[PDB]
Amino acid sequence: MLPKFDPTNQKACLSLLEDLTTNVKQIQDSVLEAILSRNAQTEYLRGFLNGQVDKQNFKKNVPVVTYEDIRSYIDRIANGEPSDLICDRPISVLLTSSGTSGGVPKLIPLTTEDLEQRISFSSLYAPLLYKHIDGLSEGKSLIFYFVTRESKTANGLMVRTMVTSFLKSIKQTNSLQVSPHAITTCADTTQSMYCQLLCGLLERDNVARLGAPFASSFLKVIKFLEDHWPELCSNIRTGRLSDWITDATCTSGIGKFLTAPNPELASLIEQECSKTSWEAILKRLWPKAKCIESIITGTMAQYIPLLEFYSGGLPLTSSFYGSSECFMGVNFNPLCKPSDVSYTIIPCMGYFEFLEVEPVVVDLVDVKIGHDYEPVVTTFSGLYRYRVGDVLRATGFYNNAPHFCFVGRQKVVLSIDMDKTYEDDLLKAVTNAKLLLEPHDLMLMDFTSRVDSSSFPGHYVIYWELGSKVKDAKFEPNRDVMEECCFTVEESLDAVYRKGRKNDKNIGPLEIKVVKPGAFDELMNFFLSRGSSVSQYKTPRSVTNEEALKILEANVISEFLSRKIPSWE
Ligand SMILES: O=C(O)COc1ccc(Cl)cc1Cl
Ligand SMILES: O=C(O)COc1ccc(Cl)cc1Cl
Repeated sequence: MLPKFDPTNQKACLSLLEDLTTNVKQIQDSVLEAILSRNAQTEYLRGFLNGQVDKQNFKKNVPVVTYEDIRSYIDRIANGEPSDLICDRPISVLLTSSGTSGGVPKLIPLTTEDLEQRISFSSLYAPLLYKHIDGLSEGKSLIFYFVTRESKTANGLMVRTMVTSFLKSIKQTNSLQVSPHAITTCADTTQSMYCQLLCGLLERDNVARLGAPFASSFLKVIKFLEDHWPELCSNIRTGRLSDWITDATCTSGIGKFLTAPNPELASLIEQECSKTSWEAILKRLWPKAKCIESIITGTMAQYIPLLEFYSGGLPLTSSFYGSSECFMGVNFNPLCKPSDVSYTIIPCMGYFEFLEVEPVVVDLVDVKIGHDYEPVVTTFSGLYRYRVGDVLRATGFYNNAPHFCFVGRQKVVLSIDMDKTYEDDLLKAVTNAKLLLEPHDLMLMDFTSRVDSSSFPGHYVIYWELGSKVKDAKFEPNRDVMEECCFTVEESLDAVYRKGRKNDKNIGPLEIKVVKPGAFDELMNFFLSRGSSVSQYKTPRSVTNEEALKILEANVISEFLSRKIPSWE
């Protein structure tokens, strides 16, 4: 647990963060003893430990598990069995996660104490942000987030996202500009995005930070602005909400900010939105914002160049490393280069072990710099030695606390037969290849992929949506550069792929298909119409569903094949 502290006392908060990252071994051992002692009579723990609370019996007798191994406990609680199947405290909500098992979202128990500890630690960490980001304390955080539905279990437990649970709790015991639909559901995402942007624009002079779950989340906001800014501004000029907004939360709530006709504010926003280039639009619309906070690591690293284009120099920050299962780390250097983000594990948030990636698990303090690990977390909400499914690389120490860079999920995205191409390798390959377009004033906006086993020999298909700065005439890549892009992806894949191409002969030439602009919004709307969470949506890096494939296939303009065979010993 975390000690009592004054969140208004910035020096006391920073001094506590130093303590927390210095006494790492002692805090970890304290956390473990507390979890094992308090949960000793749960059905889950007693079956393995029979009352022991010492670390060595823990390591010997408690198995390392995945969500698949423990799902039955969660389902039984969802059906009405008591929280003490897994936890000595009541389960207050189930969290719907991104990442599945299988093929639905994981449902993760959360206790009220765990939730308040996470909120507590967030207020412990904000003074560091304020110390690093001048002016951040001077205004509000405009957070682009909304929820379109929620549910409850058979026994009546609420099912929510972690963000909603986080916001709802700090709201119930208090600086944030958050949409009326971050907590209260609205099925119409058009109404919810409209009201949230209207509020954000009305409050633009009070906004010190922009936030969203992911880097790509901002592109959906910007796309909506491109289509609807004149109507938004018209509402600001007249002080009158457009009458097609029927959602009761927006219509009853909007009067708080839409207080009177404001022609001058409307004209200011129109002046920015009517410019040809939307470069720096985010800073121009929110000129007092001090940073843009979202996940920019892993798959989201792909959107950094485009988000920086819209950012006008606002630093892109990624402050937090966490999951439904556990809040895990923070960035002690929030203004670092987005490519240099590392997260320091916070020892009081759980007991953290690490599985070497390449059966061998080490304690947090025994991690090896430069080696890859999957976190194995033991928590205060009924998870014990639970595999989180991320791969982190240990990069150093903040005081005595290891810090890690996010490598990726552990996920095969493409496989013709014995080739198993992982998401992190495909991402690095596409990163290498898309660089070749920079001399031609072209940018890769998004991509996905599929295995084409139709014919003779199977091969990878990568779908590329391209854009540029010229809105005046057609843009198009020459075939020579596209063909070298194909090769550069291939040369970046692993030895099994490359041996397949050069030696084995069972893998054919990689293919890049350029899709028309808007292809990846059509793809997204396809998944949304089938129940995907809007706020948790990420472009999947490969697609198998036949209706999504048919969507990508009829957006295809040009196709290109690698003309060179990749190298391999
Ligand atoms: O750790 C995480 O996964 C994200 O946590 C948060 C941090 C800050 C704010 Cl404002 C909201 C949330 Cl959900
Ligand atoms: O921006 C902020 O205020 C804190 O970070 C977040 C807040 C809300 C959401 Cl959804 C995602 C992120 Cl990364």
